[PDB]
Amino acid sequence: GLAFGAIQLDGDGNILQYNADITGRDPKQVIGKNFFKDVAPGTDSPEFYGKFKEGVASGNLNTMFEWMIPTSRGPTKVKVHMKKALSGDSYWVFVKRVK
Amino acid sequence: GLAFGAIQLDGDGNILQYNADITGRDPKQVIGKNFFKDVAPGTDSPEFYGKFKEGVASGNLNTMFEWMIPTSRGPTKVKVHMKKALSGDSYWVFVKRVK
Repeated sequence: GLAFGAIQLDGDGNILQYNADITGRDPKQVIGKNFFKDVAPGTDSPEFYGKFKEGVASGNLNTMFEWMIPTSRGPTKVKVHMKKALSGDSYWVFVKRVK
Repeated sequence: GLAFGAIQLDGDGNILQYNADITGRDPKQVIGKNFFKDVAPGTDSPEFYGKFKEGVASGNLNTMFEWMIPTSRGPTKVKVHMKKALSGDSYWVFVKRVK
């Protein structure tokens, strides 16, 4: 069988999206990028990325903390929950605004 | 506003999928990979990748050709149409089985 019916590529040939029933979509164009180092660089620190690596390495990631997003108009507090997925080898980061 | 509600990461912190209304999904886990060099290496040749680079470089990609997929049970012929997207800077590869 054919894996894809239509594949969307950038000018370098890298896959953006595809149709196969099955669709790959990435409206923010972040899939494959590193969350800590590329997409949300404020998280690239021992207080966030550090806790992620610890939980991955221990095999038991389940940590919750508050996080400040500095802005031009003052910091915004969010609640972060990082947790290993219940099925398979992957991890979820949940972000919710506090109050 | 918050860009993501839930982000799925691999053990290295690379983004697999996300929820934001907006969802990023990649069931084949190929977004961000190179179509010609990683995902479909048989296309990494002047007869396919070469035509893609030509059309991207010329600014007018619109080429159609037949392509053979060797298998353990004999080759399968497909029809390939590569075309620049009508809106924005991206390119579509369409693959259809011949007859």
